[PDB]
Amino acid sequence: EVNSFSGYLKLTDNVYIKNADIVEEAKKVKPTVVVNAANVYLKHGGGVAGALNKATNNAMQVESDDYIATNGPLKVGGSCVLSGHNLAKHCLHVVGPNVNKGEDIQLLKSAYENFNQHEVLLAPLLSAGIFGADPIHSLRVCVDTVRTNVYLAVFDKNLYDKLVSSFLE
Ligand SMILES: CC(C)[C@H](Nc1ncnc2[nH]c(Br)cc12)c1ccc2c(c1)S(=O)(=O)CCC2
Repeated sequence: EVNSFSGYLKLTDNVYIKNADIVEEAKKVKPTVVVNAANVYLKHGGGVAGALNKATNNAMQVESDDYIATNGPLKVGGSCVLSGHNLAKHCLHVVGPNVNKGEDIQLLKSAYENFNQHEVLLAPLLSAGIFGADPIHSLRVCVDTVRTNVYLAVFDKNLYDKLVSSFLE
């Protein structure tokens, strides 16, 4: 069955969250769209992007290199739609700002706005981890910005608990 999400906590009518690895979720759920936390040259060298590319046995990286050759790099806050390979029908590669590299946190609203072109998505928490944004702020921007149905997979129980406690204040 498509979009078989299980064990999520509903935060708002359109935002759900789970303590889970996005790779394992994409295999279990078979979503229409999985979001990748990409960079502008689609080089999936580590973290969430590296994990999703490894799960496709590098097919995502080869396809990404061909897209960049023809179209050039993405902009920070932008996105592109490529194949989902074995993980989803489509992968939406979204570039959140990397605050640790000097990029503007205000671009996180533009990043989440890309999700609104898809009815349902499995996604990570944009610009969190080594991109350096405050993860509680990223969840607030997601809730305020995304209007379609988004299922967030956050692979850390400590962070999951802090995010749910923050939302429910
Ligand atoms: C905050 C962590 C827990 C989260 N990690 C994850 N969240 C969900 N599925 C996951 N599978 C694996 Br394998 C790790 C992973 C997270 C979310 C967003 C970003 C990162 C990491 S990053 O450091 O890769 C840079 C890009 C943005």
